[PDB]
Amino acid sequence: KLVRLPGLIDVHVHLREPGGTHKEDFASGTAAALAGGITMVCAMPNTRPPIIDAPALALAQKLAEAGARCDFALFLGASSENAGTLGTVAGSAAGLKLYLNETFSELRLDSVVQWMEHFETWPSHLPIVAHAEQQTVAAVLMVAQLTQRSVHISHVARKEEILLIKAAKARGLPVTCEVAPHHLFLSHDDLERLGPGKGEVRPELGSRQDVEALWENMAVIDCFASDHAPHTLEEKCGSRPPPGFPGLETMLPLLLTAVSEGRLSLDDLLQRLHHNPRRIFHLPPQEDTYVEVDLEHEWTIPSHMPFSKAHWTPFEGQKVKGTVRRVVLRGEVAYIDGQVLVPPGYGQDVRKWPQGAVPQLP
Amino acid sequence: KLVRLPGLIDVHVHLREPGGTHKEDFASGTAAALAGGITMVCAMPNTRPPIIDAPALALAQKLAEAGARCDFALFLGASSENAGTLGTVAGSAAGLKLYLNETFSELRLDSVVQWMEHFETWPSHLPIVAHAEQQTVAAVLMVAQLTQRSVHISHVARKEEILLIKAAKARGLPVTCEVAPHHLFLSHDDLERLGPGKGEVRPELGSRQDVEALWENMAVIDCFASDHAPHTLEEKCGSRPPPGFPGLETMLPLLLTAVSEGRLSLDDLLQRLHHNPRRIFHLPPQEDTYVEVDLEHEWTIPSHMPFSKAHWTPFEGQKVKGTVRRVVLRGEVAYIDGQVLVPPGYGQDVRKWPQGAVPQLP
Ligand SMILES: [Zn+2]
Ligand SMILES: [Zn+2]
Ligand SMILES: [Zn+2]
Ligand SMILES: [Zn+2]
Ligand SMILES: [Zn+2]
Ligand SMILES: [Zn+2]
Repeated sequence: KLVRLPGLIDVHVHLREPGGTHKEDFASGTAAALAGGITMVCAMPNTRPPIIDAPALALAQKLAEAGARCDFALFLGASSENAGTLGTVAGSAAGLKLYLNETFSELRLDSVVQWMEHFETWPSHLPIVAHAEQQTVAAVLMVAQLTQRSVHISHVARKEEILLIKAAKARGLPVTCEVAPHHLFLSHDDLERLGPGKGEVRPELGSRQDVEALWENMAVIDCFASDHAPHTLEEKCGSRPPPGFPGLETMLPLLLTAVSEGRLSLDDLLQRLHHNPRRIFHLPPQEDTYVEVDLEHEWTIPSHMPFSKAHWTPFEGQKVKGTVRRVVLRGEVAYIDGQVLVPPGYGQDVRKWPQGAVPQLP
Repeated sequence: KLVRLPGLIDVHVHLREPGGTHKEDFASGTAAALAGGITMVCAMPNTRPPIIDAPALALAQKLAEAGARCDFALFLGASSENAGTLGTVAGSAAGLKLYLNETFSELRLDSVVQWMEHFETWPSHLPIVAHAEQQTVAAVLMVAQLTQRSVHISHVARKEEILLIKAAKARGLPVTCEVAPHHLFLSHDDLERLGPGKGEVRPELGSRQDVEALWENMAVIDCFASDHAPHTLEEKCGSRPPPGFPGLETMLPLLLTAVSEGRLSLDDLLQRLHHNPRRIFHLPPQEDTYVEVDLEHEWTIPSHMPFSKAHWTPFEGQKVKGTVRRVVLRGEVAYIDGQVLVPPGYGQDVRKWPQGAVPQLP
């Protein structure tokens, strides 16, 4: 007996095209998404070149329209030079992303005043997402309050962070957040196995106490999202390993395992991978779209999943219960039992759908 | 013709007793204060042992009562273990100090949740001061808002910081701040002369643009305070130089020079070294207390000032106009032309004066 789920949404993926296509591209990353039961993804802007101006966005849109196998929206990225310049293209993006901790030169903001400038100039009705760790979460919350608008905090990883967000919500502040599977299912205890290279991720893996705090505060978590951040094994195992884990193909099986163990309900899962992503990012429904999963199938995660070009996984050896059997996307079979059956280019930019525009006052 | 000023107050000094008395002690540091026209000081808690519990405060109070030549109040310091434990002694302190960036093990807070715990437990009517740089200013402002109370930000040093505080004040938030003389009168341009050891200070010296921003935003600055942070030349010039500059003896002459040049008025100076310190920290008046200064005397700052045991100064070679001629403290001549004339122990704990208790609801 299969369970039918709606089309799941991952609001935080790095698909590496343009500029890092040995790590992943739109075609491989969206194949990974479909195999993980994900029918819509929001792609981050830290590509090469990064998506920080209209021409880069235009290029990315065409690459995605030509390569994506599932539907998508593309983020713009905040830079030290582009505040006040994105107004005409802002509505065509998933939202604006601010990289407030480590990142490359082009996306680095050197002052909180630059954060404020973005919050002041980006259209008030459109999403803003921050990569913000530890005290940076409090700092960007302050900027959001000074500018009287909302903010979404990516990949909350620590007890410190989830409790701060909990306190902000208790004061009625408009903040939402997401948690990634590696911060629910891996911890410091796994660093021995992973090693210092493969184990490199930002936010870093937390303590057992951090992991337990995220589970205990599930009510505070609005979304799950993978932070799919593919890098090859050569890169992860080399002299200056980049941070990040691939995660599209493993996210749903890990979470289904947790549902089977009664750690959260099926509804808790669907709020966090479907309804809340829709409502926070104003993402449209997908007609005739659904995912069929088998909740009884027990398997062990292998050394690499079939589709991501990362060709490794930090969850290797974990036992899971739950697997994606079939995905239907807009009336076409997109995935069955290990085979992707829609071509590159089948996917569409949801921000171009009439129902995918974010409502605003005239 | 001498100008009579009221007794000036420095709300931010490190007097190093107990535990660092080769760098300074109460007797030498308060001699330096008097020579700088300062009749009341608030001493920071990062001594050895640090002032983080009632017994350490009791010791510090007696050392100060025995050694101080001017009047004083003593800060308590926040630790990872003392939130909720300081209620009985809190009112006897200048306030509570939080070290939110670099500091030693005992005063290190590892989580914003610990900041929140202090803001929640420290009596709401008593001062809280934070060492907070760059985004940490925004973060502690957020904590202050979540807990619905005020905060005072020490030594603002950057354009980024003063503009953030300016924005917070424009939203009506209860925040005050201070600036130290080295951030008004020194910059990156001086690092060549000072070298990497002597030049070490936290917050670090700013760019010319940082300095210009602080002057342009003088209206946002509530207090001046020295952050007198004495270390010996051997320490500053050695392999792991501690951050900090001595500043009690040079602060007023530097600022009087600026008054003479019309960079700020005498009133602007007295608001920031007398009236605002009084009102932010609820410090009592000092009867029959005043400072006589000569505004016409031109001199060059030497390689060390007479009183601080630091025995060096980063302002060496700067030309100033303005000098302290006489100080009278509670009806006794305390300083004349280079000679301190009150003994160690003349100074008193102002929090023990009836007028020095902070008013509170019953
Ligand atoms: Zn991130
Ligand atoms: Zn990311
Ligand atoms: Zn539903
Ligand atoms: Zn400080
Ligand atoms: Zn200090
Ligand atoms: Zn006055």
